[PDB]
Amino acid sequence: ITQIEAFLNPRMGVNDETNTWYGFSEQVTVATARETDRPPKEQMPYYSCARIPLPLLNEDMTCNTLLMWEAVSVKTEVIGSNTLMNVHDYMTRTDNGVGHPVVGSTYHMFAVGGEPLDLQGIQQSHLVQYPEGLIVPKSVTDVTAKIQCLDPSAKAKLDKDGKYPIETWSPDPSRNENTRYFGNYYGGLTTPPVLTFTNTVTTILLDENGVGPLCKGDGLFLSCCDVMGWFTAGSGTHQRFRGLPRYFNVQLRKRAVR
Amino acid sequence: SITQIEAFLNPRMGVNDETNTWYGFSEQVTVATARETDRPPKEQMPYYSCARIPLPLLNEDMTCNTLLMWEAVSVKTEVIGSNTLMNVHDYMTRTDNGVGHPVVGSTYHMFAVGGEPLDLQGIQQSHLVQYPEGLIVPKSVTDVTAKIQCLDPSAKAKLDKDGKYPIETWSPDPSRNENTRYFGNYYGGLTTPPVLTFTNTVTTILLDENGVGPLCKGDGLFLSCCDVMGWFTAGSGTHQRFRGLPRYFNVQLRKRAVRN
Amino acid sequence: SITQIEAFLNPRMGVNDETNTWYGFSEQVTVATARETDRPPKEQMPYYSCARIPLPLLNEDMTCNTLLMWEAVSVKTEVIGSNTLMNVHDYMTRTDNGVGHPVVGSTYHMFAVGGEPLDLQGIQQSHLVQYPEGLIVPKSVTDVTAKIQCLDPSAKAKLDKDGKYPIETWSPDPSRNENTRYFGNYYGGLTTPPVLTFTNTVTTILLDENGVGPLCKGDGLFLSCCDVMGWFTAGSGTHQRFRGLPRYFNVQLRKRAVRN
Amino acid sequence: SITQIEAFLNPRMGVNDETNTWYGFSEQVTVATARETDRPPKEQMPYYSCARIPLPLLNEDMTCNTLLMWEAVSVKTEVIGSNTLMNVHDYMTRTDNGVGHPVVGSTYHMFAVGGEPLDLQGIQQSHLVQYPEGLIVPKSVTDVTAKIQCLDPSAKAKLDKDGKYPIETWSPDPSRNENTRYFGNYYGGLTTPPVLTFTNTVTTILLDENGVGPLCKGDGLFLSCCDVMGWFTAGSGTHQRFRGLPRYFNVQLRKRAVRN
Amino acid sequence: ITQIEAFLNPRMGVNDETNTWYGFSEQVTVATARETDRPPKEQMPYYSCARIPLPLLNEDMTCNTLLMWEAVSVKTEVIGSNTLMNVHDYMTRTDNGVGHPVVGSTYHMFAVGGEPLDLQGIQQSHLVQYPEGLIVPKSVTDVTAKIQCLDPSAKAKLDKDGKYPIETWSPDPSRNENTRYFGNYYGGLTTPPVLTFTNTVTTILLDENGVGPLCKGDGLFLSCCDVMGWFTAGSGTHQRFRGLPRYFNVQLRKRAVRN
Ligand SMILES: CC(=O)N[C@H]1[C@H]([C@H](O)[C@H](O)CO)O[C@@](O[C@@H]2[C@@H](O)[C@H](O)O[C@H](CO)[C@@H]2O)(C(=O)O)C[C@@H]1O
Ligand SMILES: CC(=O)N[C@H]1[C@H]([C@H](O)[C@H](O)CO)O[C@@](O[C@@H]2[C@@H](O)[C@H](O)O[C@H](CO)[C@@H]2O)(C(=O)O)C[C@@H]1O
Ligand SMILES: CC(=O)N[C@H]1[C@H]([C@H](O)[C@H](O)CO)O[C@@](O[C@@H]2[C@@H](O)[C@H](O)O[C@H](CO)[C@@H]2O)(C(=O)O)C[C@@H]1O
Ligand SMILES: CC(=O)N[C@H]1[C@H]([C@H](O)[C@H](O)CO)O[C@@](O)(C(=O)O)C[C@@H]1O
Ligand SMILES: CC(=O)N[C@H]1[C@H]([C@H](O)[C@H](O)CO)O[C@@](O)(C(=O)O)C[C@@H]1O
Repeated sequence: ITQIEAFLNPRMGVNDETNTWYGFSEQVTVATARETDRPPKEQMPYYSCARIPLPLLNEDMTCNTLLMWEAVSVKTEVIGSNTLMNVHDYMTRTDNGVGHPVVGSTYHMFAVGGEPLDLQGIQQSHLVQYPEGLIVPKSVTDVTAKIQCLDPSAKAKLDKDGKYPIETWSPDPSRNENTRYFGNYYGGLTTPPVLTFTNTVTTILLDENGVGPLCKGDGLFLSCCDVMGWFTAGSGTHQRFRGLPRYFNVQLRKRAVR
Repeated sequence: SITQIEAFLNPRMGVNDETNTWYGFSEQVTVATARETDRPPKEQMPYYSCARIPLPLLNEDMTCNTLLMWEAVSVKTEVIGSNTLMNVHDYMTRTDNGVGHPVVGSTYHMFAVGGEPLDLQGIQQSHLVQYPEGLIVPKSVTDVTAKIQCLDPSAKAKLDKDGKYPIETWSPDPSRNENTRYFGNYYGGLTTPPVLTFTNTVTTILLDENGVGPLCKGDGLFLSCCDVMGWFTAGSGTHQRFRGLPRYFNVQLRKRAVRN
Repeated sequence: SITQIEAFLNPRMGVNDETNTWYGFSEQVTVATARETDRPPKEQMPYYSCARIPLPLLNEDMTCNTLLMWEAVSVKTEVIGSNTLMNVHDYMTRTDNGVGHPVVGSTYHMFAVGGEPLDLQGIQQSHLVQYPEGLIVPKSVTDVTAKIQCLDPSAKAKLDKDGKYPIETWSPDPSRNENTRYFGNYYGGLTTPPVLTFTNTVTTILLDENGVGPLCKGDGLFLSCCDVMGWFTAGSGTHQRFRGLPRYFNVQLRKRAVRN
Repeated sequence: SITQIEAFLNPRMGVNDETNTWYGFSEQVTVATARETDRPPKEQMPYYSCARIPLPLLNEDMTCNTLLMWEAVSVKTEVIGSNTLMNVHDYMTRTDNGVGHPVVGSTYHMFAVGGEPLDLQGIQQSHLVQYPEGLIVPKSVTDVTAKIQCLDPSAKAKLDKDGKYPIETWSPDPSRNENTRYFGNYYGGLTTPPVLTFTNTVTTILLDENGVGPLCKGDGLFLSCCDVMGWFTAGSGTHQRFRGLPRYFNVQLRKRAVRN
Repeated sequence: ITQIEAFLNPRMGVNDETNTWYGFSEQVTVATARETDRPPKEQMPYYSCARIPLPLLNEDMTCNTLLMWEAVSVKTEVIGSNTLMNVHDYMTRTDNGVGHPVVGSTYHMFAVGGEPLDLQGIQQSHLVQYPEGLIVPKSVTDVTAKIQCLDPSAKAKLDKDGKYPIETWSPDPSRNENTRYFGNYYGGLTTPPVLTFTNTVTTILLDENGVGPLCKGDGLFLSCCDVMGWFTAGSGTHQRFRGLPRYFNVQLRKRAVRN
């Protein structure tokens, strides 16, 4: 059993660790028309991803029998729920009451994979104009009204950290044979966030046949996104997405393959 | 041994045409000004999705007293695109400089895997609704009285047309569907937040009490679903639209011998 | 040998007449102006549904010291018609150009399968209510005092008439019902969203801790339920109506020898 | 092997007199105008319910170094009367011509089965409350200081009087209760909807980790509970009353040999 | 099979048992600017922690084989949910209605370990100016915008009661090999609190290899925080954190180890 640890930082829009709003989005702006809907880069949450390099197993990749790393299980943890207990920051308040803590829509997902997470493109609006330096369904097909449902042409891989927006991309259930993904979504404008944390819980990654993800290229592929909802600064009614970092501890073993 | 079949079924929220700019939503919902004048346009209601997937022919010769049928053993299913509701920059209602108000309200989730069409039982919130011609509704199969507000045993149909059987008039019939497995949940309210989980690690077993999965008559696999996520509100108004999401099915099939 | 019995029980929400245009609803709920003049009309309250299903006669002679009884071993039950609550185009209250306000409020779900009528315990929110002629209420079996607001052990009855025992005055008696299995849940509030799951894949075992299911006295299967989904609000005003839904039962029975 | 004991415990919501017209409720709750003049009348607070059920004498001679004790091995418990909260026609607050506002607010549920009185730990929201004469409160057993707002280890008592130990000053003591099993849940809020499940099909095992149930000292079985459902608001005003419900217990016991 | 039991009092800001607001914070003040955000120490909740001394097991610590106390299981309980059923105190009310009970954000965590709990620094705002005598990320590292996500340098041990604020410190999932920790968080301004209590539930502390926390220096390390939400006195709209005490009953055995 080989243990691999990693923390993936949230990519909430302010993805630069020198910027004072790191781990939040920039203030979210809202379209004045369907056809003029143009969100800046910094105002949308992204999938976080990392390829962790694994020890080289085959001193010759020509042999018809090889060793590949198998992900057998994962302990994962969203850290920092405790930060949202801060209600003395410069936040909206009612009379002399506490600062209004982060609330709204929540999006939790992690994936452990032997290759990049397969993504399927889908959108709330076909008419959105995404900025430059983002991978969105437009990058791979003709975005029509079909993208508001299932357009089987809208396929991609999560290979760039902080560049694939959650709002255009779902884990593709029709692929991801070599990846396990898990997520949940809870909507609403002001819904309270919920989180549980413990170091006592292991997720088994073996499939129906006892085969974990197999790490192509001696690469272990971690993906996630942990939106806690919106923060509101005491400066106004403008809101920012707030995300938290995710810990991964993956257990691997060597598996012989043809 | 095990044959994998997969399919995506797209939502039928009333804008059922993939050329239309509001595909995957209803048209703006209108409300009756009287019980007796209640006439929903067909583009303003959500429908059951359904697809008959053709399977490989198993029997060269149908004279044979022993034949093979495809047996649905398990299904991995997945409502895709909960992530799209994290879009709050679209042209939506907002409070001051706050984010766009996301999709909220009543949720209706249902899926079925069968070896024939899903059996439906007619039931309505109002017996006085006038449905457009071209929809299959309780009127289509029996005389509609007040009885339809409860259980009218004569109001039986089969889900045999995609995007034409409205959810508001049809429930899966639990007194039939011997050769289908169905699963659903409903959460009401006007502004209830939507909830969804997704994973590719979860298999639902379709074998009945006797270890028999759905058996695919005519070498067809019958998939059906509806996935209403609630109501969208465009920043043009207070008019609301149903929002649905597509559903993946990956059904595990094996060959089952049957006496002919 | 497993014999199957299936039945639908229609809700008794107050409009218990299948010819009435508000069947499956209550009449408009009125509210007392004083604790001492609290007089609810029969049509304004939800009732327990119940039905005795006749079973095949088993014993040609009842003198015999060994007899067969039908034993209920399991049940598949389903509340039908959650899909009807996805109708928001009816003549209903609305906010601006938004959808009709769907059914919301207090929910009460219960089902029972027994070999005799459900045992009831009388209990009331107010001892001063004056119930109308035609209903079976604690006053029918005992002297009603303030004790009826807690547990009055005199307030005993059997659920032997469909749509005449108001839910508001009768609980399933946990001190009796040796020969019945009952199940239920309650969720209060004025505007709480209703919740429902449905499937044809879930069986409830009726065998007690001794391996014995309900034994059908007089070759009768006793089915009981109530399925209050909340209150409907017509677009004519702020007046509200209870809304209930029908329940399906599929009971698996076997013959069980008994000593007499 | 098994002896069955059954009992109902009525709620002690502050109107603890079965001849009072508000039995099963509190009197109208009053609120302090200062921390230092906070004086709740006894009828305005809910209490623990308790009862000792006598059990057959097993030991004719108490000098014997081997004796039998009754061991509680399991319990079926039920909160009765959630159905009564479906009454929305009583003289209750209402919005326009809507139904009466049903019971909502904070819920506190607890039950305990023990071979002696339940051990209580004193703890308070305010150390400055002045409790009326005739109640057992932390003041009865120790010096009440600000320590009582957290854990004051000197604030120890035994639930030995029905309707006299206010729930707001007393927790089940997890440092004692070796010879008791207790279970509870709390759900706060001013207007939270109440939730209840009921069934006669569920048994809770009372055996500890070493397979030992409560052992009935003095051949008594000690039942305790509290079942606050929230607040009732009469149509007379905005004054509220605690509303509680009775709890049924059915305890299974066996004889166990012990060493004196 | 040895039994340890302890009550840990909450450290909600009024950490002083002589103070009339023991078990609550002082009234919470809110920053008027990101850069002047200075929380007085009495207005934040802290981790509670204690070290329970255990019997000495080894005469000679030089030996290559020794006995350590092993934590196999714990019964834990938050006490005092019943106190929140008091709606007659001097509290906000609507008309002649009951006092508004404690509502808002809840934070529950407990930990049982063979050494102090490992903490990872993380903040909602890198710009907060923490008062004197608290241990906060800046106490151990260079605080920058990195502290708003995961800064690997922000590492500490929960070694002082009522001095590590919950809003700066998460249990570190990358350490705590010799600790089990459990927690849950539920946000919102007015969310109803929820609590279950029973004496019938045991949590197993053995890891995947069947080993519990092993008590270094014959000390058992208990950590917790139990914030129930905010109280609002009838004097105004000013709020106080409200916390509750936590009971621990830890079962220990002797385990032989290779030194
Ligand atoms: C549950 C109850 O007591 N209902 C009353 C009802 C309501 O109080 C009222 O409709 C408000 O919702 O009042 C009823 O009519 C009454 C007459 O019988 C009486 O002569 O005059 C009363 C005037 O206060 C009152 O209108 C009704 O609507 O049916 C009687 C019913 O029992
Ligand atoms: C919990 C508490 O202290 N209750 C008080 C109560 C309330 O403060 C009041 O009803 C508002 O809800 O006040 C009581 O009556 C008091 C008199 O005894 C006193 O002489 O004058 C007071 C006026 O400032 C007040 O009316 C009451 O209603 O019973 C006493 C109770 O302890
Ligand atoms: C968390 C924080 O920054 N708290 C401030 C506090 C609050 O901003 C204020 O009470 C609103 O809730 O302000 C404190 O006092 C301040 C003075 O130090 C200053 O001279 O003037 C300030 C306003 O301009 C304010 O009065 C306080 O109330 O304790 C200080 C605290 O850090
Ligand atoms: C999603 C979207 O279309 N955003 C646009 C916003 C908003 O319309 C307004 O800020 C109202 O929130 O306007 C801009 O001028 C801006 O501030 O950058 C352009 C930006 O593209
Ligand atoms: C469900 C229903 O009856 N809708 C009817 C609507 C609504 O009453 C109004 O638009 C108010 O919402 O009125 C129409 O003229 C319309 O707009 O198409 C006819 C339609 O039959």
